[PDB]
Amino acid sequence: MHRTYSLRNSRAPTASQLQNPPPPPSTTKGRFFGKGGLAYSFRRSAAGAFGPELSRKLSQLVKIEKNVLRSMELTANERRDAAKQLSIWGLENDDDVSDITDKLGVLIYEVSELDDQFIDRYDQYRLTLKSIRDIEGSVQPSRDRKDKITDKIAYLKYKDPQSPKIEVLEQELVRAEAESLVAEAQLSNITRSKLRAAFNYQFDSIIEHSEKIALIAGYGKALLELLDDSPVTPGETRPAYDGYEASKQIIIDAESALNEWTLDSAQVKPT
Amino acid sequence: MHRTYSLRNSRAPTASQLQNPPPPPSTTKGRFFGKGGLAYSFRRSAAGAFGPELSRKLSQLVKIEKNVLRSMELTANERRDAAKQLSIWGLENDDDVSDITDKLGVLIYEVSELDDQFIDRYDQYRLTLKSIRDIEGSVQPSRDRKDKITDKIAYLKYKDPQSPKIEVLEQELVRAEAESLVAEAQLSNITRSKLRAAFNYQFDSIIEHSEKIALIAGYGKALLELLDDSPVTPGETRPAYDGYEASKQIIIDAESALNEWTLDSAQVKPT
Amino acid sequence: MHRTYSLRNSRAPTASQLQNPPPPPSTTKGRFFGKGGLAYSFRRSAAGAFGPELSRKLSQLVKIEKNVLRSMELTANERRDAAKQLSIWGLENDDDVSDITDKLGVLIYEVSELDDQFIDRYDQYRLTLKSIRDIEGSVQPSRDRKDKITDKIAYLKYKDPQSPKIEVLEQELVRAEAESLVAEAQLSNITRSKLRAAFNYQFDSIIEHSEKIALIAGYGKALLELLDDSPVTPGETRPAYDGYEASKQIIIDAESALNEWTLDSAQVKPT
Repeated sequence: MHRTYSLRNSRAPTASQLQNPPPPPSTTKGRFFGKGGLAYSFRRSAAGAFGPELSRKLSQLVKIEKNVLRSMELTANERRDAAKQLSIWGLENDDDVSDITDKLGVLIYEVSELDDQFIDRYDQYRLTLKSIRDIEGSVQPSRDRKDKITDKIAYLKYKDPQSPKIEVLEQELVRAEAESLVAEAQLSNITRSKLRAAFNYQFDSIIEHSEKIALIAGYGKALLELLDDSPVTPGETRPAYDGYEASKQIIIDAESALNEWTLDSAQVKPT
Repeated sequence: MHRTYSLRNSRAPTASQLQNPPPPPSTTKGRFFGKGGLAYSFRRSAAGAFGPELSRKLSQLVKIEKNVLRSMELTANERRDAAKQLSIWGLENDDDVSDITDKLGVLIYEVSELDDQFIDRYDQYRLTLKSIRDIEGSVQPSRDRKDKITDKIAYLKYKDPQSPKIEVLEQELVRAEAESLVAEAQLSNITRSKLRAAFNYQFDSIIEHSEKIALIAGYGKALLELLDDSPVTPGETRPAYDGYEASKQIIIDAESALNEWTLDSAQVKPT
Repeated sequence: MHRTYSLRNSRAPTASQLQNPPPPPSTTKGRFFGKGGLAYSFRRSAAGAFGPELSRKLSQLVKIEKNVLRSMELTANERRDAAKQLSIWGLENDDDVSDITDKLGVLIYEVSELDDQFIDRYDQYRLTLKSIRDIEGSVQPSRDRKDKITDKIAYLKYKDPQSPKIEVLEQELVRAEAESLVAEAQLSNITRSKLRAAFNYQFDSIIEHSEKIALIAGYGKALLELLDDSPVTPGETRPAYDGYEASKQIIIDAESALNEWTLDSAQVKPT
């Protein structure tokens, strides 16, 4: 995190912040709750109350990420609707504005499609986490039985050491202890192997999505040169638009670069 | 778009799709509507019914992108909650799992903060679009007056050419035509100059966010090597964790790279 | 298709569209359904509900193309009626108009006859498709039996592995598997050989019909020069018509060209 040695909510600015000052906080952060939905905030609480004790926090994480997934599909549909609206609105303006808006809407629709693919990959990762949630929830009854049986052993040996079930309960306890030891070993292996794999898949999806949107942004930034900021005096008017071929070539190149992109084609090199 | 010469919904696979087959569609795409909220789908319709005719589609786009912004802040809060839940859940597991989960939660919280910054930039871009929406909505009464006055001229010249207001209405029409010509010129300039600038700012925010999340993904992928997939037999147990310094160095390097990142530091080079 | 990189229903204009702007949409596209008939839209649904599962979409295609054929015979009868009506109406006008209308009606009747011949060829192609529909519908019971028998094998081997019918059912399954393999091979060969042949015959009929109507259109366009656009002042009147021989020669040449036309005589050379 970009925090600092301070007792205030202010954070340490970065190079981008120094070059570009941050905008004021969004006007869409209205004071209702930031909730999004009542079911959104109640599903998590319902999942975190019932079920096995061991599989409680993990179930909460699964439900929270399911809400993440729902909100992401909502924002993907919203963004594709915004692209459609921009494409529709581009008609009323000049030819150059119309073409630029159409290409920008195409790029935003492509971004929405990539978001949907990332949504599918995120659901795959969520199911991978659900598997470990289920196995830990199934493991929990073993240790619950172990503690119940050891409590019974302590109670019987305290109330009457010369009980008829003097050693049968102890032998059952030791075999349950062996079963619980095997269960704990397999739980550790599976949890730690599907955490490092589900999160690896999630990070692969993250980097692929980020690279694709970065390519989209770069190609749109290069396309935006066809639009002109030259202002016209009220009497005058521009000559006819002639940059159709340039826009066509740039969108063809964008599509080709997106198709060619692979895991090894990522230019991001962390240090 | 990655479409193909086909009459089916199937799309042309890319290099990543060929290398990695796509997962099945998400189980969170439940059949209610995909709506998200009733207000979400009614605000747009309300904005697209009233107001000036010219500033109707643009108002719909503004409202749709406001819904985009709300859903994005919702998903940012959801993701930060997921990071907090993962950090909390990391306690119950081994020391290495605890440390890895803590660092992953830190990275996800950083991603959420970057999402919030992108949300602020998106709201700035939305306000930039709102400015052109307002100016076109103010321009529309001029042309509405022009058409009303020309309709009155046609009606008067058809019903009785020798009307007392024979030429005063024509002179008022020509001065209104000059005003409308100036208005159309300034509307074209401002719309086409704030579209190429608001979208340029939006694409700058997009590429910055994408590069930052790509760096986060790469650093997390490099951090995930400290986690081990080696399985332990039920009897045995590992030696104590000793990779604290490696994780500390990798998160310090991630923070330094994020702070150092600037607009010119982007390694994405579109063709 | 002549689509474009756009999010609107507008299509990319062609050279003919640039030279000749497209007319407004037809006034005969009235809002009832575009149905044509209740039986037209219910026959397909009835065919697509019953019958073998494999021979379901193909039966729907056969029924839809039967409706195509019925509507084509309807339009051929309608066009021949239009030609008859034009020939009848030509009497009330001048001699040149009468002769031109008579020859145009002859050409339209010839076009209707060619449409009827194409209708017969289309029905032949539809019967060719019906043959493969029937063979796939007969093949489907084999695989249905195979799945039923393998389901029985799984059920018997799960409920009681030491069943009296331990291996007789397996041997019956393997012989059914051999029969189904032969059936699948022959189905693939026949389907893929009668698709490439029925569609080849259909395309031969298409190109022959198109060339014949193109020759008819060219000959009618050359005949329309006998009609004169010269306007007469109210007092004056033209001399008597004398272009009977020219029209006779042009229709004789049209008939000779239509008779001489063969498959190798087509001047259309695709690239």
